[PDB]
Amino acid sequence: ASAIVLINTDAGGEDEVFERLKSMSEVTEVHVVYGVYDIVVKVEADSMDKLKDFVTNTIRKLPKVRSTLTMIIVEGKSLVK
Amino acid sequence: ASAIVLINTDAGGEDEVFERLKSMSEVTEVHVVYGVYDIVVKVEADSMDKLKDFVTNTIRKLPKVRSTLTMIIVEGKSLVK
Amino acid sequence: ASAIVLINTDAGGEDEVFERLKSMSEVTEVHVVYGVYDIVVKVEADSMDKLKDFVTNTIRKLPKVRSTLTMIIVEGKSLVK
Amino acid sequence: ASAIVLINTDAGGEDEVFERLKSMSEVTEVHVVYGVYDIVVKVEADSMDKLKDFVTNTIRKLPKVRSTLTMIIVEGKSLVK
Amino acid sequence: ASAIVLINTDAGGEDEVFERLKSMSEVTEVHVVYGVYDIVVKVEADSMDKLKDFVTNTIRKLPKVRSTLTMIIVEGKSLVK
Amino acid sequence: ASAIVLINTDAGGEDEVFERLKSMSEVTEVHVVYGVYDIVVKVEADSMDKLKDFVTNTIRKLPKVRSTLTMIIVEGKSLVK
Amino acid sequence: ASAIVLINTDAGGEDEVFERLKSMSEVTEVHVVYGVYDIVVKVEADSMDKLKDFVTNTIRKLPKVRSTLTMIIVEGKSLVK
Amino acid sequence: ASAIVLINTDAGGEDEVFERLKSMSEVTEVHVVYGVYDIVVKVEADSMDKLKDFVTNTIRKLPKVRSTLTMIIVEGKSLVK
Ligand SMILES: CC[C@H](C)[C@H](N)C(=O)O
Ligand SMILES: CC[C@H](C)[C@H](N)C(=O)O
Ligand SMILES: CC[C@H](C)[C@H](N)C(=O)O
Ligand SMILES: CC[C@H](C)[C@H](N)C(=O)O
Ligand SMILES: CC[C@H](C)[C@H](N)C(=O)O
Ligand SMILES: CC[C@H](C)[C@H](N)C(=O)O
Ligand SMILES: CC[C@H](C)[C@H](N)C(=O)O
Ligand SMILES: CC[C@H](C)[C@H](N)C(=O)O
Repeated sequence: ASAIVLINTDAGGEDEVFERLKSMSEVTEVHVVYGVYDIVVKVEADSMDKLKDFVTNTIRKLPKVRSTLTMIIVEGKSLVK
Repeated sequence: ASAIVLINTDAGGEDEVFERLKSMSEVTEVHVVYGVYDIVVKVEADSMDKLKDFVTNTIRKLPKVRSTLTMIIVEGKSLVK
Repeated sequence: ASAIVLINTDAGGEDEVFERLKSMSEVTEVHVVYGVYDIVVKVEADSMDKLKDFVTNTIRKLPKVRSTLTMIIVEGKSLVK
Repeated sequence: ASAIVLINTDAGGEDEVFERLKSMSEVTEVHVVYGVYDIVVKVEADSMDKLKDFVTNTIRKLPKVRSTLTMIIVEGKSLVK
Repeated sequence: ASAIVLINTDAGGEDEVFERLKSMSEVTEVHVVYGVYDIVVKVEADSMDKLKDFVTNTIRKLPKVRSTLTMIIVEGKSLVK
Repeated sequence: ASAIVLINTDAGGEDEVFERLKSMSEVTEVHVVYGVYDIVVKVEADSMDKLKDFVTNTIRKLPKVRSTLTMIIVEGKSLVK
Repeated sequence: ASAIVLINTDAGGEDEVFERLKSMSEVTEVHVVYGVYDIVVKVEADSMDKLKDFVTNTIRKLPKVRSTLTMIIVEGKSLVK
Repeated sequence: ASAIVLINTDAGGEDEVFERLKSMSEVTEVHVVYGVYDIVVKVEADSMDKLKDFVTNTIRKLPKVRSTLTMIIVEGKSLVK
């Protein structure tokens, strides 16, 4: 299961969150960004349940995460060169 | 220069736009997604001027692209495993 | 009176809120969802006043409810097969 | 495969879109609504590919459909009474 | 039945739409405004069905209306001094 | 000086905020509403400074007021019947 | 009268719009930008009527302007070093 | 490096935040505004790294700053008369 998750942090907590994210195997990329969202992660998990558990029970429970917006990727419309 | 671009298309045009983007050398990854955005692209250009020229004169002049939201990725806070 | 309520939760609270909602008689359906909203609920109440009281005094007083967006359904433009 | 799709129509086209939506078998419920969205549909498709195809090539190609926001429902966190 | 409708217009059409709205009996007040919305209107109709018909068939069929967001007012939580 | 202010409260505090708002002389009308906003107020102040001060130091300091969106009404494009 | 106006253009029309904006005396600054808006202008006009006329009758009528969001600046809370 | 930052504060904190920002040498202009954002700041830093460090460790660690939206200004599409 694949998704891109847009994260907003508490004001000023973006670097600390990025640091946490780096260590997790399900996070295949992570970037802090300018604009309306603060961090963009690509998440690859073994199943849709494991994606859900990861989003709800890890990412959304990390210190200083405020909100997440998970964009489920369409199977067959996804390319990483 | 690196950025993630959140694209909205005209309703129904997402597959057409996807296929256009995939063949562009500045586009390193592209995904159709469920939610408030339709396509997520990661763009890598040689310079910020070349990123601007790519976003404005290629991506945003594609048929059926309605809007774009470019998130400039912060140098030194960007990991692809 | 009937409505669909889009709920946002505090980060990580969406399963808990989902569980509280599921057991309430006015809730005819409830779903955790990916994207900009966390929980969608269909509410059926005997009147508009009881809809009001349910939204404000039950839904919006649940722990870890951050926001709600109640969409009143139009009488005569509503089908459940 | 199940989703709740939030639709905006071109101004004034909501009743016509509603009537088109109601006769589709993948649409198990459809409601015109007050607020920032115009119609709410629950879609039940046999698979995630059939969901994508119904969203992109049916819903998003209907006349007067301006935008959609598909919310993928979380398996195991979904109840219709 | 009563509501406040937030209207967005096509760029440059807000004075024209304002003028069409002003003369209609269901409109009890109307204002062009700065910000994310263009026009605020208070609507008072004899019933919820007539509210519906007014929003969809008058407001949303006005030339240069792009979008509307109708906020139904809660009975018993409404004061005009 | 006239404005329409859209208020969001902390979840569940809308009735308490409404009662506080209704006794203020600068508030000429106040309504709790369904949708993305929770309360709508029209504010009439003697001047733009008095508007600012009432928005910042009264409304935005009320307990359970989370955010406001003040829409400055355009002089000459405003009618209350 | 002072304001900052956030402009969204038709996809790809941002440079052409920026070029138009440069020539107008009421526009004291203009910038194209990455993210959810496309151009940021500072507008200084002689009065609130002249601000309104400029926004509605010039900026919002320019080719390829799609939307504008005008943020009225608070007198006494405005500094340009 | 140049950017315009759209700031939201805790309700009522806008004047406090304004006064904090005004004295910072990276802040070249600052305005409190009516609407969906509360403060607009223009930031000029010597480098993109210094912009990031300024946004994350100064602006977004100010008391009562709730969120920020940094719009990176496009080099060569930026005029201050
Ligand atoms: C460093 C950027 C931060 C996190 C935020 N997204 C902003 O645009 O202000
Ligand atoms: C499980 C998904 C959570 C609730 C949130 N809606 C997201 O998209 O990240
Ligand atoms: C009938 C309601 C329409 C479709 C729209 N959602 C509004 O709130 O104005
Ligand atoms: C196939 C998904 C489409 C593109 C849209 N983003 C939606 O959620 O409805
Ligand atoms: C006159 C204002 C126009 C209508 C728009 N609401 C803006 O803020 O730019
Ligand atoms: C009673 C309605 C509340 C305040 C909120 N606006 C909602 O739509 O859920
Ligand atoms: C004084 C204005 C405040 C900061 C807010 N932006 C509002 O519009 O309500
Ligand atoms: C050049 C940037 C354009 C205009 C747009 N704001 C974007 O972020 O895609």
